[PDB]
Amino acid sequence: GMETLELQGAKLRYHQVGQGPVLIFIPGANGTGDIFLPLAEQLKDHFTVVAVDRRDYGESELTEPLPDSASNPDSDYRVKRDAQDIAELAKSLSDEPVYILGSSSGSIVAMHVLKDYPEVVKKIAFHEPPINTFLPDSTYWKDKNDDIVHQILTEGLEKGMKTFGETLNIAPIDAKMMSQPADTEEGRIEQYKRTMFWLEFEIRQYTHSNITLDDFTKYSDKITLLNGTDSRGSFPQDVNFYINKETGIPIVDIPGGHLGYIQKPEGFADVLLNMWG
Amino acid sequence: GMETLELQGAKLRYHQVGQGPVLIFIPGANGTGDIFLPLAEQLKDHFTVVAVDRRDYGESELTEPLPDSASNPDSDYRVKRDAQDIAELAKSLSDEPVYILGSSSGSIVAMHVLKDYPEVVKKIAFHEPPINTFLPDSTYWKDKNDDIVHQILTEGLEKGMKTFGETLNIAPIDAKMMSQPADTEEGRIEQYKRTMFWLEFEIRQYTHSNITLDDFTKYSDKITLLNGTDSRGSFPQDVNFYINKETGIPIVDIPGGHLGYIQKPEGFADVLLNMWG
Ligand SMILES: [Mg+2]
Ligand SMILES: [Mg+2]
Ligand SMILES: [Mg+2]
Ligand SMILES: [Mg+2]
Ligand SMILES: [Mg+2]
Ligand SMILES: [Mg+2]
Repeated sequence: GMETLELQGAKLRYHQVGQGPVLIFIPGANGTGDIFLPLAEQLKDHFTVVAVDRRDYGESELTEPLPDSASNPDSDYRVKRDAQDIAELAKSLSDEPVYILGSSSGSIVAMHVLKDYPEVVKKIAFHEPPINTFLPDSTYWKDKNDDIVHQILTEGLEKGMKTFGETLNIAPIDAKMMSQPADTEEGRIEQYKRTMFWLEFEIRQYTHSNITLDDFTKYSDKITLLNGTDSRGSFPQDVNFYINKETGIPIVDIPGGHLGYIQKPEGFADVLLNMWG
Repeated sequence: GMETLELQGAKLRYHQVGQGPVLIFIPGANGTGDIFLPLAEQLKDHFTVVAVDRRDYGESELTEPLPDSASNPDSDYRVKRDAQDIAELAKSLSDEPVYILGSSSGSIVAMHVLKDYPEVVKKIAFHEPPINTFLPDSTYWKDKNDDIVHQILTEGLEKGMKTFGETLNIAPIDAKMMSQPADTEEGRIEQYKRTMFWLEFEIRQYTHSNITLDDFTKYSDKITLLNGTDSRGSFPQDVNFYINKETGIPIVDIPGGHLGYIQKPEGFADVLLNMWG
């Protein structure tokens, strides 16, 4: 139902109503053009209104993953790519310069359209821009932005991962290993990504997944439960004790803690070789 | 040097060392099989050890996006797909059923391998599983996991944004609107994901991007700055006041606040028509 312009790295989706000169609306934080549609109706008798879903939002779709560096707070990839999207969009819709309005971060995209593709711009409006780079007090506002993101993404994550470990009674040596930062900045950003992904897409879905005790009894001859010798008292050992209680499936104790296969790989292997090998 | 198995929706990468019967190791929250390589070193004379990067982690890569519903906490797409990955890997490497060990969430994957693809399992070991579904106190453990994830992915965001709105003196009209929850659970999930994306990938990058007052003055004839009439005292209006003081570029007042285009679309359109119609 939405129009599409295929660009390098994305299919850009946009609403288009009206007749007349082109007027491109660039959204802020919500990312999507639908917030402009009530406005577009008031205007459709005077402009061909184009309301964009920026490529990372809404119905637009990336055709390749974001570059890993986009996570850096001084990355310029996305803002420049958004501006180039609007310029390519204007060129595809019009042989003349067009009207552009951006709001909030969308007004920042519009600033970059004017800077890098002024030939597509007839008139432009910046609705309540939050850019701080050229301000006398730029550093104050930049630091506030940096600190709020740090608070939410990193502080919120470290405090909740500590809460997980205490909720499950994880042994210190396990807690430490599992929350240990990566020795490189690229490793640390990956480690953040991978943890957020686990929190959002794995922990809840897997720990309440569809497994019953009957699934264990049907194949009890195949199964060994393993409890670490250095992780006693933790919730995962209680899960195994329950399985054992209800099914008779054996528990074999194995060196190390929750991470004993890396903590004590010699001792872990010996148990497995005796079990199976 | 990693091996590859091309499956539906992903290229599954794994380490393969040793010789004899296949023994697949399924990692937990770290997602990657390198954590088993010291253990593999100790096992490689008795087993062909296979240590998997689950498809969402490490050197594995998706070739199709995840389903939108994977974010839902009762989704079971990912655990079932992980389990299917292990099963196809076993059939690719061995004509005999194989040995399997998983730890932590990897042990839950192993559980679904036994449930759905028992034919590929010779023997299987569940090292310290944190699954709670079949426990007599499942509700306690399930609701604790749900609370902690919610805290991080949504509430730490909600609290940080309120302090951020006070720092920028965002008008109550706009704060209420920007933080109004969606009328659907899945709609609220998408809201939070969108805001978390903006937080990580947009606010810092865009607000400290490379725009100077010189970029404006080159084209002062094209530009209108817009301030809402219901968002007085907010930081984005201070940015427009600075640009106007330094360059003379006009500010035009327009109905509504920071989201004035959806708050008062008729009055917003009236001003834009005065400007460009
Ligand atoms: Mg190309
Ligand atoms: Mg909530
Ligand atoms: Mg920069
Ligand atoms: Mg002020
Ligand atoms: Mg008029
Ligand atoms: Mg005019």
